[PDB]
Amino acid sequence: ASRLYTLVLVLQPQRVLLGMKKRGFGAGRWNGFGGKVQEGETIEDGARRELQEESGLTVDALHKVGQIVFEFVGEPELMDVHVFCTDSIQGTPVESDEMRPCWFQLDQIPFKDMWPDDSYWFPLLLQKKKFHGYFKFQGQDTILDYTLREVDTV
Ligand SMILES: Cc1cc(-c2ccco2)c2oc(N)nc2c1
Repeated sequence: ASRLYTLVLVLQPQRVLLGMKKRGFGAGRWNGFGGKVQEGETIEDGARRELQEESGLTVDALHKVGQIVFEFVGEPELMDVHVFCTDSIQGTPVESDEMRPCWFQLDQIPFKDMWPDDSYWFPLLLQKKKFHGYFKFQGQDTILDYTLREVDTV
């Protein structure tokens, strides 16, 4: 009962790019860039497309860094989120009516205004670790339970 999604973090040695979504799912939080994977598209090509569509950047190499399954209690469909990072981009982030991108220094990551799971796995991403996670939410603000482990391959 799972649907594929991508999430891409643009992570340079001293800063990370995040976007504030204006509407829809996740509005009002900072997050990486991503969305649903399409019919006939690989997960990685989906990740590249969503980065490009939502941020305006052009990405060359993407690196798999994690997989997180999200459950919302009562909702049948699980979100199977494939997480990628890149430090090899072209262009400048573009603010649109849907998305406002902003660079953050690594010691000023805005965890209080991000999805609450990010506090758990972002520190792993920043230390170049790979991970498998599962988070069970009740509504959008409450983590009921979770698992998170480091892995050598995603
Ligand atoms: C429930 C949930 C979903 C997503 C998501 C959907 C599509 C891409 O990511 C999240 O992203 C983060 N950082 N927490 C998240 C929680």
